Amino acid sequence: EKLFTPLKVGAVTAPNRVFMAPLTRLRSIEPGDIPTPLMGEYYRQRASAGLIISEATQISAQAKGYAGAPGLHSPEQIAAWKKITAGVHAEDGRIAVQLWHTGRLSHSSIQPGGQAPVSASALNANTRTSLRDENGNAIRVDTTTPRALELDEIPGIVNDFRQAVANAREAGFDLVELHSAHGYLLHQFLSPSSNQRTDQYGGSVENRARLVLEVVDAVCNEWSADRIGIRVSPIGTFQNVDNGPNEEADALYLIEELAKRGIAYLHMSETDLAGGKPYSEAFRQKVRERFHGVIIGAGAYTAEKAEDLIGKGLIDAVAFGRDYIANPDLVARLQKKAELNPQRPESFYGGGAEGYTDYPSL
Ligand SMILES: Cc1cc2nc3c(=O)[nH]c(=O)nc-3n(C[C@H](O)[C@H](O)[C@H](O)COP(=O)(O)O)c2cc1C
Repeated sequence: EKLFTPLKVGAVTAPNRVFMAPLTRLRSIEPGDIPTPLMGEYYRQRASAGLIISEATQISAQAKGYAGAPGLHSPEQIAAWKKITAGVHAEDGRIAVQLWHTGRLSHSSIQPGGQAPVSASALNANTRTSLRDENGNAIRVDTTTPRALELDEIPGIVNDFRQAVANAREAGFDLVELHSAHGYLLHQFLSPSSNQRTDQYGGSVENRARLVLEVVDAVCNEWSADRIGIRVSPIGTFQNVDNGPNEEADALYLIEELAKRGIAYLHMSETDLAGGKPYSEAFRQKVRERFHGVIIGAGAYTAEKAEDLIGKGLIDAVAFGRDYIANPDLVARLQKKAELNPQRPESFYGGGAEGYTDYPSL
């Protein structure tokens, strides 16, 4: 049973291959987008994971797209995350921070100055984000049409990722995961659907990948390549952002470039919750031969599917999302073949301890 064997993930050694996927839970304090001791307890409960990957976390105030999502840009955010990572370490866990900029998947009412959010191009996401009502409860609101970033603004985006990585290292995270998936800002540049630019950041796949590779380079230089992972969702459609008409070839180009940086891991989000066609074995093989770090697979996995693909040498670890929401001791449950707790989806987003810290261990 390879799932319960160790794995070196860049600078860290995970004791098992059962990872906690990044899960937005929208329970942070406003004003200030501040993580809380409740969040600290939730992560501490899950510290037996081979690796915890945190909820997506803003690199800056401009990055915010969801009310209740935390940041890693302010002194008060850094101080709060320091307590959270210390708690995970006291339980012998390891924790990466997933860092995002939401780009156009946002609303003006939560942006600095109440202005339109930014993106590769001035195209509405045509979906909804989560705000809070006057009682502090989560509500789904249509996205605001973004403004296209000017060329002279792109270095500031890269610097915001760099600074957020400095902050993450200071805050005690073991690794960083760049959120280059699911229709957020980096994916908005990668995708020809959302990126209609005609400068060096749009058009060719090389230009579409330019921003994410500049970010990768900047964060590797700020910390170390063996502390950097990246999440991609490069096959299919995620939150209305497709991967264009040459999605496999474009994915392999990006993966070959990422491999050159010697980063710690590639995390592939294979499907959204509504499902879609499975990755082909041939595509998995093409990814594996191009990337020489850890590959994490995610998206409706079972322990059996994970074991199959680990045993075939195609991936190294699996990230579970909803099963980690509901099972703090998922590792022990999978190892013992125990039943899993029933999930309560109504409390995934927003609220308090109920549906968050009240799922029991075995
Ligand atoms: C409530 C919820 C929140 C999520 N938040 C994030 C997130 O912040 N970042 C991310 O990359 N994926 C996020 N996802 C996707 C999950 O990381 C995971 O890839 C997905 O849940 C599919 O896997 P599963 O079948 O194991 O749940 C979220 C999923 C759910 C259900």
